[PDB]
Amino acid sequence: NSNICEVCNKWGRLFCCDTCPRSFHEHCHIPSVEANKNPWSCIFCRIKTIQERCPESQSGHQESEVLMRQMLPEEQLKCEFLLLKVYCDSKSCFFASEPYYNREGSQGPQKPMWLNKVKTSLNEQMYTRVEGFVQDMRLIFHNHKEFYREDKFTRLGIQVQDIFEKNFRNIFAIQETS
Ligand SMILES: [Zn+2]
Ligand SMILES: [Zn+2]
Ligand SMILES: [Zn+2]
Repeated sequence: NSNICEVCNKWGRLFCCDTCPRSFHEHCHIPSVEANKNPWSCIFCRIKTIQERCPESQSGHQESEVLMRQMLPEEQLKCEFLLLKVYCDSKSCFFASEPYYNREGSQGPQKPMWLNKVKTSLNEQMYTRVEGFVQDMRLIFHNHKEFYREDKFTRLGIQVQDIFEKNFRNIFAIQETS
């Protein structure tokens, strides 16, 4: 097994996957690492199992169809994984905790959003469809773009949103287009 957390790349109190070599801090894994369960399989293993049980699940899909899916256990897991993939980028630190807005020439967003809030919402099963989760995620980056205007700090929103969007397309097998 790895000696660093797969998500934050730091050592510490790590839990090890029994079916692959990754390791996780307790609250870096999503959902949080489960109390008992030997063997334990991490979210990367559980996602790979889904694909292996249903190979045709990798054929291309339309985004509009994916967004209307109900949050049944397999969609729930996919959204948790996608969230996790965003936390794996170090620039997600800018979007993890609750922001505040006091900048000359800008007004704060009407509906603030941040990654820990989405994490909690997922955990408390507050999304009924994929669309709910995806809307909140995109809201994070949109609010950032709008608030930071022409400051070059806006680019952080672009970069982290690109990580989201690529992983979204991969995890939900969205039909490739030009
Ligand atoms: Zn970690
Ligand atoms: Zn694993
Ligand atoms: Zn099948």
